[PDB]
Amino acid sequence: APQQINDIVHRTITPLIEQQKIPGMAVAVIYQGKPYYFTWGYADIAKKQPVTQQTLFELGSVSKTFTGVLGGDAIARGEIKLSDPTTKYWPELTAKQWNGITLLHLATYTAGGLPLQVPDEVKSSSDLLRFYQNWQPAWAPGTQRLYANSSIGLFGALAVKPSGLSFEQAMQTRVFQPLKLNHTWINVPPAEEKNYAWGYREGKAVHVSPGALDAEAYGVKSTIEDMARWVQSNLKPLDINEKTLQQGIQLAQSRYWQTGDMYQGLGWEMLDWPVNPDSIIALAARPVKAITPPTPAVRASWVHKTGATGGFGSYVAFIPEKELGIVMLANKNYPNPARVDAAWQILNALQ
Ligand SMILES: O=C(O)c1ccc(NS(=O)(=O)c2ccsc2C(=O)O)c(O)c1
Repeated sequence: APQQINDIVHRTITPLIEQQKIPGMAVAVIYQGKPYYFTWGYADIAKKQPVTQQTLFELGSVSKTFTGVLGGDAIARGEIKLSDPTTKYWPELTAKQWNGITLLHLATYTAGGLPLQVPDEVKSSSDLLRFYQNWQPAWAPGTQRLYANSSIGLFGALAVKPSGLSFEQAMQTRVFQPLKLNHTWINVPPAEEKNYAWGYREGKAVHVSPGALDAEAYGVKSTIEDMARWVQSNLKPLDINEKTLQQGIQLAQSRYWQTGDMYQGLGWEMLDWPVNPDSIIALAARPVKAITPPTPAVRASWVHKTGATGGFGSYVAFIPEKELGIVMLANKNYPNPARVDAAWQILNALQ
């Protein structure tokens, strides 16, 4: 890699890894549209396996960006509409609080207070229905944002219903395969297990546990090369052959709501570029202003998403206008501000 990229990356990441005590990390910088890879440490401390360009890391919430683009693709196909009532795709959702809650609200955490987590006891299809039927909103739809897996997770599950495919089948065939993400999985195949890094939480090796709507809200596992390719696709959607996929990417980067300096897309979150790095809590309810109608993907934006699981910590950020981006995958869930600080240090130096 160009010495400049080599230098800002190592000078920024090496101190981060030791300050946060990260067992292993992989980073990709997309510069002028080309990827440059870097890796450090261990994928498996006990087995002394290093982190490589083929190592799989749990993406946690960065998985929501795939869910948003898949939903976007379904909209482009004419299979669903964001303006459609949730009950249209789930008829047995007869409880009256749902009148008025659209797929848009579900996709953007604006349904009225759906919880961050789907309860651990919800572990069956009927359990899931019971849960949503009994949920009591705190607010009217389209008034406040409360980040939630029970919200975008449900959007993902309903978005693929017309297709008839399971969420994993639709993700593989409509998003992973067309984009050549051949080492990105919702469920890691035994063939790829030797590359699946262990997560580390308080010194213990851990992998994400199964849970309702896990696939849809935080279940993707991927490599630094496939994530670099995911960023390239999002940086230049118009370069994608598949028409509905190309449009689905643009729809996921459209600005539906605003809270402070941040704009909510489908999965992705955006801020106007240049951004104040300062501008880039277990539960934060924030009033949102509707963007009517939604602003189409803005090239001068810092588009990003943080993600975590018990044992992993991820971050992706890119700036379309500069053909610039970064992916940071670690097998330790460490503070988000540390992620964003290192990302900005690197991208600001290269812009
Ligand atoms: O077990 C855990 O501590 C744990 C933490 C996050 C997580 N991933 S998550 O549910 O998508 C999430 C909740 C709040 S933030 C995030 C995120 O990804 O940034 C998960 O599936 C398990």
